[PDB]
Amino acid sequence: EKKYIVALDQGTTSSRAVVMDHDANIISVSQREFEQIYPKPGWVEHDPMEIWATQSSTLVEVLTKADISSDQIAAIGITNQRETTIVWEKETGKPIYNAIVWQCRRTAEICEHLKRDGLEDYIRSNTGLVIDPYFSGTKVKWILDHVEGSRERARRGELLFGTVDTWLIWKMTQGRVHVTDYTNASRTMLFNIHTLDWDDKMLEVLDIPREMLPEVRRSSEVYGQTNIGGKGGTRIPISGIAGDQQAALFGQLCVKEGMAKNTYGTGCFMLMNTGEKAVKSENGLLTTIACGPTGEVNYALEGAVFMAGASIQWLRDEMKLINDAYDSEYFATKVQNTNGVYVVPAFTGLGAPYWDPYARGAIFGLTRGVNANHIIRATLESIAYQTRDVLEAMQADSGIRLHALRVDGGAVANNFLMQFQSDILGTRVERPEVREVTALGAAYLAGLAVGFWQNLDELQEKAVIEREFRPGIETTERNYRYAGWKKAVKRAMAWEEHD
Amino acid sequence: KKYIVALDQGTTSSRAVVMDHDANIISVSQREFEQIYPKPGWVEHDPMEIWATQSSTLVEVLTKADISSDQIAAIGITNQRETTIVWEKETGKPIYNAIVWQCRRTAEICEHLKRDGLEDYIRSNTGLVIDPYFSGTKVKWILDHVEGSRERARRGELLFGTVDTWLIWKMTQGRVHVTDYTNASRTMLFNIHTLDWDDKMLEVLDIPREMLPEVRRSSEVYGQTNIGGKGGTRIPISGIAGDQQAALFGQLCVKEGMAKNTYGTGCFMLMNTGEKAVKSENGLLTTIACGPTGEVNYALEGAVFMAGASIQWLRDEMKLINDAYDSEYFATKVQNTNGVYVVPAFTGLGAPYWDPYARGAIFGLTRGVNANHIIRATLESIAYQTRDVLEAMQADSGIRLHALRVDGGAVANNFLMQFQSDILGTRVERPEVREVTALGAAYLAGLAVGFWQNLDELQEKAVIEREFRPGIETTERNYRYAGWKKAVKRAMAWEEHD
Amino acid sequence: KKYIVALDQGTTSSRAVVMDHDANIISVSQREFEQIYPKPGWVEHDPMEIWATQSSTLVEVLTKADISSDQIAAIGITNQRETTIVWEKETGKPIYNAIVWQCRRTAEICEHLKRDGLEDYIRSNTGLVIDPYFSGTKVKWILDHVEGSRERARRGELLFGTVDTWLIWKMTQGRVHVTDYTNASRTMLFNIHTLDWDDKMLEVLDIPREMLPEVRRSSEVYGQTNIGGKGGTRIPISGIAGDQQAALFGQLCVKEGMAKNTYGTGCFMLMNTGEKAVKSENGLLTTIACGPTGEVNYALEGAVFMAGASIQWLRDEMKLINDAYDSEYFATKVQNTNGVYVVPAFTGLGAPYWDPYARGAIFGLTRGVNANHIIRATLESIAYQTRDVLEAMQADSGIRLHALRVDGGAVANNFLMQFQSDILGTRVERPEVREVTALGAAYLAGLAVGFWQNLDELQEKAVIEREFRPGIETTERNYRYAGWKKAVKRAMAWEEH
Amino acid sequence: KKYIVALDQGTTSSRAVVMDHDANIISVSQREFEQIYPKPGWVEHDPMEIWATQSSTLVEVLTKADISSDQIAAIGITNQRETTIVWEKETGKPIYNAIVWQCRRTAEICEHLKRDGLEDYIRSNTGLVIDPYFSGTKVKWILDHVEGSRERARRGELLFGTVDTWLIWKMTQGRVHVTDYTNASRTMLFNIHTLDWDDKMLEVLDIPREMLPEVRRSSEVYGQTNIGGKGGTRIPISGIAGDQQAALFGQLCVKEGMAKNTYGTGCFMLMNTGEKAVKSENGLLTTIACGPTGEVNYALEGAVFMAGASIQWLRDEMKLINDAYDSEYFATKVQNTNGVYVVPAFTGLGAPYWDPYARGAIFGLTRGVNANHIIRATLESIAYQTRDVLEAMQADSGIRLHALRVDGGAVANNFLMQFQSDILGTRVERPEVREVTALGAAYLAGLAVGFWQNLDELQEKAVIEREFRPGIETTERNYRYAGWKKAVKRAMAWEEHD
Repeated sequence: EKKYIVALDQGTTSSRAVVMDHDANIISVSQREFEQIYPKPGWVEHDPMEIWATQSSTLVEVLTKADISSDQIAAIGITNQRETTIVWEKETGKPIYNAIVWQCRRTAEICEHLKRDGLEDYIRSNTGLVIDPYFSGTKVKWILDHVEGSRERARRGELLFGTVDTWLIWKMTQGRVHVTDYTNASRTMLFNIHTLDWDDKMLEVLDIPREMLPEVRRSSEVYGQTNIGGKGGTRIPISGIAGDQQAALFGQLCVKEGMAKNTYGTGCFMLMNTGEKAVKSENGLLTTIACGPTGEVNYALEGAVFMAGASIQWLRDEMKLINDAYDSEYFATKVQNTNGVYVVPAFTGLGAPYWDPYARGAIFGLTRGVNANHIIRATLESIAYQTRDVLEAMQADSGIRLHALRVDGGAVANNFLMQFQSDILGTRVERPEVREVTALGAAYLAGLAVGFWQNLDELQEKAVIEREFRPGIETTERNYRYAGWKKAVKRAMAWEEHD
Repeated sequence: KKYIVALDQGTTSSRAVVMDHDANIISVSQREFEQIYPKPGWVEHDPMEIWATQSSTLVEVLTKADISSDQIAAIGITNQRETTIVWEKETGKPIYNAIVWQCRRTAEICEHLKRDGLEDYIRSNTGLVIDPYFSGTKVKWILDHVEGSRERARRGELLFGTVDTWLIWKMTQGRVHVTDYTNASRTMLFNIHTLDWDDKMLEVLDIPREMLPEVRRSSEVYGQTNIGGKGGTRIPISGIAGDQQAALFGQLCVKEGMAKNTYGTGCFMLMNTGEKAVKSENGLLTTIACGPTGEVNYALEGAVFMAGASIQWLRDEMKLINDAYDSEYFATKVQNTNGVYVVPAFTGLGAPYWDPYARGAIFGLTRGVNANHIIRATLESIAYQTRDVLEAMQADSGIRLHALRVDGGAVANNFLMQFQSDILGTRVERPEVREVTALGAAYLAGLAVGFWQNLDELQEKAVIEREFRPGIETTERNYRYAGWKKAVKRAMAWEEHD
Repeated sequence: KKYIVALDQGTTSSRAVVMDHDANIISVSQREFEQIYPKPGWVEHDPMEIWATQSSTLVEVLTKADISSDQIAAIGITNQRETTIVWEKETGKPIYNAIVWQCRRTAEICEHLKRDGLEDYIRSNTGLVIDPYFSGTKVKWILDHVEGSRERARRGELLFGTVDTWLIWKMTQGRVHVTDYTNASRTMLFNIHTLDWDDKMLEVLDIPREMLPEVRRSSEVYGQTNIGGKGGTRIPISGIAGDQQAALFGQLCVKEGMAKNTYGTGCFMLMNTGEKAVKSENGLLTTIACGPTGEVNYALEGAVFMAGASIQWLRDEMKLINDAYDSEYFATKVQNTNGVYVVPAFTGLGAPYWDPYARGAIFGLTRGVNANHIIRATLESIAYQTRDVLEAMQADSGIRLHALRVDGGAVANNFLMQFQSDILGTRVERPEVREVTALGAAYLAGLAVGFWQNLDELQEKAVIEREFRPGIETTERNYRYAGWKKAVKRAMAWEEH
Repeated sequence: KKYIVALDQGTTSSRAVVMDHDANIISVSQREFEQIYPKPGWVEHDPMEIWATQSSTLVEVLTKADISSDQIAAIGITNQRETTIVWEKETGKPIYNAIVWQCRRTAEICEHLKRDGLEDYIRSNTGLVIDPYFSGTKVKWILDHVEGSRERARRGELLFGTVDTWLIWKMTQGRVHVTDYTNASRTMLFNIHTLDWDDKMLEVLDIPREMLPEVRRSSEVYGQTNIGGKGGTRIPISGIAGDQQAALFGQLCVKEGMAKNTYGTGCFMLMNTGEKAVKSENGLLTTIACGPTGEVNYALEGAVFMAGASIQWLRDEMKLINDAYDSEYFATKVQNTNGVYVVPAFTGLGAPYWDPYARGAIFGLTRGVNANHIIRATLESIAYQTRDVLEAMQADSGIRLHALRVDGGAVANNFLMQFQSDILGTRVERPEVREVTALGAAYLAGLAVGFWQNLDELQEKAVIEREFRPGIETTERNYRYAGWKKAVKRAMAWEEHD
């Protein structure tokens, strides 16, 4: 029959495809890296086309390599990099511009007019968001103010707007379906999370043809089908969608209130489930939409960090300093400290809870006797520091201090990081065996919508902490070590020039 | 309806190209698969990874260019020539991994045949030679190695197959089990004359005919694939050729006496000998090629096990380079090799030596010999080897090239190229498009279905990018050549069997 | 006796040159030695190492050119300006490593000196300024550091020295215990007017004057060494000077209004004021230089801590270069820095900032920033700093430089070389020999023993290999520098006092 | 006077060592000098750089340890063995570079000798083999190689000297033109029974007797030196041994049957034949050693041209290793060489082959062979190589060695050591101070001046910092050795005799 479920994981640097069974086991994984584009220092674009091709070709790769047929597939699950924005010709199916990645700082000016006009409170109250270039909203308008006759064609409904989810599905369903999810929508900055519907002022204000928005839907649900050839008569129902950090909250089973995870991908993402109730932050955090225990709408507090595993990949690729992302640890463990150095990975602004799109990355505390290692290690340490940073925003908004931090992601593998991570917070860190929880979540979500599993409790014992790390460092020390960060942090601030 | 796709299963990677009616390369994807070396002298590949990579590629090149399944007239297939796969018909799983054309394991087996005087027959009927390179020994070997296989094989539960064969099967979801003359004539299980399986041979090696695929023309609609898309959207597989043979065809070397040289993982020189199967006294092979129609033709062939693969050895194993075109970079940092010689016999010798017992060697090292000399020499083995066979080639053939037309990946190295000429004393023409191997498979597949009416349609298509002319006097060339022979002798018969 | 030998004791290595009467280099030796960073922001060397290196290079230049001890008319001497040694005259064993001029350890001391109101004196009696750059504190530091030191100090059991001193002492086996002016000018313990140690200062720092050597003139037979060879065989030491001052001299920037920049371990722009001891307004120093005969003169100095060492750091420490010539290679792989700024305050600031709490920093990183961008930014940091001093220079100097005399290893960098022109919006003159810091000392030694008659002979050697000229727009220039200034401000006072 | 200084002029660096009454090392200097290879097979050095570096080191190690001339009881000297220098007596300027012992360049000259029935005579009187290794051929070479040398040399004009000779004479300004037994021995220009220059040889090689220095005893005050310092301070030079014999002696291998192996640029195995000279019917060198008092003694020698030099090659030329000690690291990542063998005949053969025409080579290359297998194979040769001499030696000696007392810097490599053990199926004895060469030269000099009165004094000096026991089956041990032998044989006679 249909014994398998597939999760497409559209990430910021690579596209992935995973394959599970009823037991919730990965049978297969494929992954293809795509290119980053920086046409101006501060900007990041992606080829929607390249987003497509990779995802597709990976989908195939996982099956084909497994000797798995279109028919054994119960359903498709879709997770994606949260905020990147594409817009294309409804006819051609052709994008009228590159995708603008969630990290681009190009709409800073625009954010500025928002600011000026006094939309902060509304936006904050209505969206859970903050005005930063981080969001879809500003980006849309841009491509719009950029492409010559675009607004017209847009109203005339000739142009389409989409998040990565929306783009994958549509290409997937030949153009048939044009939908999006709750989790996704909530990041667009054009969507009212109370109303649960678009937001007129917001559209208004941004000036964006309503004609172009997809349609929000539940996270767990059937939206279409796909024909990926095979035998004929076979169609695969696509029935699960979630902005990736949320999928990862779900995949961790943080379905109840006060439940939180840390995710270490390109960036770092921490989120707490705030239940049926939506908390407003005072600590530089974002209110957003997560998944109830049934795919139903829940609310979350979330703290976003622009640079986590990307920093490492900068060291490898750009800096050519490690010649294996795990070399990182190798190098970093070759020193007992950083010799006073600090790295500030504000490559794409600050973001949280600082929210400083003018901040650029930086190195501090340089002395003649500082070596690469010290730099590598500092770079690692920077991840941890950022975490503590949000982790604190949290307790402050919530009044709870985690007992242990549950994490996940690719970098979690780095035991140096994990340990350090523990040392700095003064908390226990628990590492599972499966750190691809994001794709689990999408699987999970999609499976539900079609029988696959019938309830969360099915999955309740699948997830297991492969490892728990505990702090082996002095408060005093921890504190101290945190003190310089903060100081470095501020110095990173406002580098960039806003006229 | 607007494009044509070629599938190109390389020893090292699976690639897929998109071409239009005017023969343009619209798009390309390339995907790498692991080489497994169970034991030194052995080479395996995984059939599955092969399937995966190749599948993933096809999808990617289309998805990439925003091409719909529905806009593809046909799909052509070219593949690495000798690699053998044996899987269960029933469940579509391999009983063992693909044993590569390079694998030297069947050496013992070859010994037997020799003794049994099989040599004449083999040579005479298959045009081959008794070498571990051909698929024949490989099947048996797997058979011998697989317990109670023969049986099921006999009672037909297992299929035998070369790449094409495995590809197409996977793509017709088991519907068609085919092969073509080019490939068929590489297994050592087929009569190049009687155009069909040789019984003596089938007997001799003991292989149940039950497992052999159907042999067909290289240009003909053999079936359809369903890659998804608009529904009732199905694509015809109408072209099939062994890479070298495809390469040969994509160069429009469809007339008697026309030859090419391909620089790939190894090097394969081929000459079209028209309607006549010319027998090689000189160490070369007689084989099945394509006539201007996809009709059977014969060819003289020189096979050279290592070429560009040496370069990747340096890069990945030896770690000596930062890239393979970085090769030209270091090689030109030096003017000679300081006496150094490289005998890239990582997998036996090959034409015209045929010594599966030869192994890689470097000679004439002195205290001041550095890497560049070493890199430069790797390049030269490439040029040396070619001359060898070429020599064999004019003898046998009777022809005397006024130039050697080339292609393959390595052709971009101008160092290699320039050196090639000089060592040969012949001009060398390097075409604009070095990928003539997918083109051939395209042109085959396309002829099949009315994409192009004829070969003459793609002739004004060819375009020489560069002609390299020799910059040396015989004295040099022979000397350098001299040194070359000496080495060779030194590299043969390293491994033991006794 | 046909050759002259210059001893060159740098912050990184010890060198040794041989010059014929023609003022041609015949040969040279080098020997690197270890930098010790006992602690971030601390820098030290081993007095023996300096010694050792300096010896064997000396034996090697000779030996390798088949030149005999008896052909050598004199020994010139130059050295790294402020590093401090104090040993036991008894045994000749140092009581503590050398405290390198770069070292920041005596920032506390400098602080109380500021508290206690001494700025105005120092700046006035030394023309120095209050930084750990100078010996004064280093001395004090050690004294206070080492147990009953001040005793013996006063007993006459311990000796103090600057490198030239340490050298000359070892060479004469303890017989001579001298130093020149230029060097003395840097201790912050010596009155650039009264031309002699300053009691005030001695007193202010607690330094027995009985550990101090004799201040002498730059060109002057101070003594002789014995290096073996044809018995009775003896060599006179007749030249002494701070590298910088030595460079300045070797460059024949002898008349007032003369300035060169040198590019080594750090950067040092010096302008000859002649007998006029001008007082700095702009953050520069006022020291003692030499006129045409070794006689005293004054100078304005722009002193930059990091320059070639920055590049070294990339090679050896960051391992971003395989060869410090590759430096250009990389830098030129790009067209600009991609918005990056590097601030080489590895060992504090320097002129004209004077910030011992500043620490190296890098700014404006974006994902598309790579190593080349950075290597290039290191180099640019060098060209920047300099405009800074230049600026202050013309400030305090009142004169506007039309061209810049340049020298030292780092100048072989055409890139660096060209960037700098551009950025200054000034021409740049680059000589045929950048070993001018060794020329300098030879010269001085040579004059002393009459190897050479007058400068005028020298002159015709000064040949300009090349000259650069500003490629960028008067605007770019201001826009790049601008970036520079801000980065700077962010590096200041990173260190917690 | 509390110290002694050994000068150790090696093939690739020049060191200088300070020791006391307890013979404790107290300080060290080391300065590398350039290798020069005008042409593949040739090695020259620059008398000047060697001088230049040897001085500096000597001075560097004293100035640094704060030691003045006045504390130096004496100076010993050890040196690279056969490298020849010829220079104008007048000027002290050489008429050519030093021809290193590894240089092959007189190959032909050797050819004539052989062709003239000289083998026996030479072996019989010199204890040597006709090979380009020795001084003899190198002088004529120089002599013929320069227009009017012969003459002047006769007319007084020119001096000839090896490395010991050439240092003392610069160190003494022209005063002493001395050499030692050990040194003389290897010129193949000196009679080992007769203890003097061999008249015929000179005749033969046509060398004016006027250019030779005086032979002296290994431990004896040849003279004095002025390194400056505090007035009327001369230091005495009372010891000279070739590094090998200096290691032998330094080893305390004072009695017959006592042997050691040194691992440095080359590898030298030496057995003390006591007072008598054993003749080699097995390819070893019969040579002059030192008795417990620095007197004439005889020895057997196994000379291996490349060993540690091999590693320098990998590091600076091949580039492959980060620090010459990275070898072990790398070598220990593979548990074997995948069938590879390195035959380090960079400068020809050497005992027990004496193949000047051989060059280095790599056998058994397979696709999956990486740098590591090559690096480890590079080490194993070292070991193989010892086994080669080791056995000759037992055959020649009539002695089955029980343990192998080694020394040299490479001895620092555990791998090498266990390995060595394994393939020997012998226990290896690793000392605690690896500077034995310098110790040997110190003792000699210190003996000569009563710094010590005898060896006994130091019998309890020298320690076994470690013992290595084999851990490998005959079979396989025999097995790998076997691979080695084929490899060797395949390297032989690579180069061509004109």
